[PDB]
Amino acid sequence: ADVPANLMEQIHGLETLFTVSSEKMRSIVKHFISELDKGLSKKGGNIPMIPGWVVEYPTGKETGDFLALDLGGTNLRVVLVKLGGNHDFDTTQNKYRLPDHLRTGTSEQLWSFIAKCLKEFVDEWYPDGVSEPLPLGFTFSYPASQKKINSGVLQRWTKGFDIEGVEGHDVVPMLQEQIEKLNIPINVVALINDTTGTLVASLYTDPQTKMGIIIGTGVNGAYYDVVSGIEKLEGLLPEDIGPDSPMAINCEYGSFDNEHLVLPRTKYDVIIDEESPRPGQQAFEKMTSGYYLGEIMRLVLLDLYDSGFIFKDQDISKLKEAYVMDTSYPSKIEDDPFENLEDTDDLFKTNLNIETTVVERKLIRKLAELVGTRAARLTVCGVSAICDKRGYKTAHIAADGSVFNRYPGYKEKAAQALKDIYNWDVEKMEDHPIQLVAAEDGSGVGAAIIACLTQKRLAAGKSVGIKGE
Repeated sequence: ADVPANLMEQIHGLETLFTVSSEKMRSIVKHFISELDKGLSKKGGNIPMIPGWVVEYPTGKETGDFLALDLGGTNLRVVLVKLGGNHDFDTTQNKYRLPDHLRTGTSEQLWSFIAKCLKEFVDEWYPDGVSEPLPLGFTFSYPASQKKINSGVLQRWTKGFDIEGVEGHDVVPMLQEQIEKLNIPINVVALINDTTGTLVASLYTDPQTKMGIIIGTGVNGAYYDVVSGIEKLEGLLPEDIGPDSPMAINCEYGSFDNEHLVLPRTKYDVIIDEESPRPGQQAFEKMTSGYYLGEIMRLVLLDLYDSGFIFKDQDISKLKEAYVMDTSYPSKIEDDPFENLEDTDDLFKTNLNIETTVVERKLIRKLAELVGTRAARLTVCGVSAICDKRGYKTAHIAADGSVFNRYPGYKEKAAQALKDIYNWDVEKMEDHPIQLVAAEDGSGVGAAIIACLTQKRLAAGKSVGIKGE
């Protein structure tokens, strides 16, 4: 199969629509820097820039036993972390099904069950008893605000959870109360977002870590800023958190560029946005999340069908369905090792009921590569904005999420993206001054380490939040 001229011209067209140059990346990074700055100076810039209330770097010399509680859709995960003091740690964990009848929810049965689980865990791993109370970090992945690290006021339940009387209430004393009633030796000392945990856990084992990044269905970034650079906290901070203090920031930068000033959206991206549940929101996420990569390809193929280029005489009644193509499509297609692209052929015939020619499959494959590479290039603009804003010339960027972990070539695409931005003369990725590395476990390990850092301050009578809180 040699690609017909009319189809080659379309592929060149797709390349012009979807490729992101070095220079464009650099202009996007520049806008991203002042949007991060703006989020730090004011409540409600499009980038939240949420203080995470971690005000020290882990040194890697911390030792001792620390717990984490990771509360999930159908599971509660309880993690014990043993910190070895040399950037090292051992871990063990249990998961507990949350019972059917109490997601539907009394606040007090929810916490009694979480407590009963922690009791079971503590009795199994400390059968002789614990000398001292174990500090616990709580990854609580539901909309919440906190004015100190040892607090989480739930804005709203999510994910089938409908428990009355939790919303508008701090969950920490609710949970702490049931722990005390069971006479379990645990204190709940921190509530975090998982990405904040991804940064701190990775930094403990890897001191070059300068950022924790999630690239999945959702996108998030966390890094350490400095207090003198967080204008929106001026007048709010107690005496022992001064201008020199570090501050962990949970970015929530998915809303970056909602104004649509800098992202190179194509007509296909504009459709995804208009058709989404929230047009004009989540702009950066829409352009980088693995969730939309298949819908992008679908709209493109449908457009080429509609203009006469491809799928002639085919049944497009499945192709016409929004979100029929999930992230597994560009993923499988990029992974297709066959010269004649047989995995691509199977996917389209079987799932979409479309028979393809080899030349169509070559176009489809080129398109998957374009969409995936674009996603990665835009993601690293977030990475480069944090680094450039903070004057980090070298960095380990601790990454997680189903896209970073599972999408074909993702790490090679990101690394080439950084290398083009900074224009390095370095042959191999492993040697890039700024590189993406596999994160440590954020929601588990990360929470327990944060619980460690927080305890250092509390034990000292030192503040971990806004004055008078």
